Amino acid sequence: KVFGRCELAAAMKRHGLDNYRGYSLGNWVCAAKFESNFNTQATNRNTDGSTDYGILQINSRWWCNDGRTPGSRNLCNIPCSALLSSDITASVNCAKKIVSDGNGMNAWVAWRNRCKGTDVQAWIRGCRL
Ligand SMILES: CC(=O)N[C@@H]1[C@@H](O)[C@H](O[C@@H]2O[C@H](CO)[C@@H](O)[C@H](O)[C@H]2NC(C)=O)[C@@H](CO)O[C@H]1O
Repeated sequence: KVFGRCELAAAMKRHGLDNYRGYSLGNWVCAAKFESNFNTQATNRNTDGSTDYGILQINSRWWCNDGRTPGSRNLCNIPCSALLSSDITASVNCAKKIVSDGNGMNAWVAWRNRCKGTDVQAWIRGCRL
């Protein structure tokens, strides 16, 4: 799918990410443009061999079951193909769980560099919320 700026991320507040679990709603929208550039089907493999899945860019090494990751935990317990589709209705349980780990975005790579220390209200600015 192809989402516009104000139309891909108005659903995070619908999923309870608004100020969810120590991270405020404003710190969220910026990174998604930095992981898959507002596109749900952009997936990539990694030189760790663990293939990533979705605009979330999650890999089967630690987080899910793609059948090609042995010694993989899949503590998330769902098909990695379970998030690339148009509907993402449940897709947020692991984004949420991936934070209770006590690390937060410590797993997210781009935000820590591209969105960390940035002007975030600018990313969520002008839209209605
Ligand atoms: C923009 C983009 O797709 N970035 C990729 C990152 O998502 C990804 O980062 C992390 O890789 C680590 C393993 O090498 C894991 O901690 C983790 O699964 C993954 N991001 C998470 C889950 O937060 C790397 C590695 O595939 O590729 C970047 O390009």
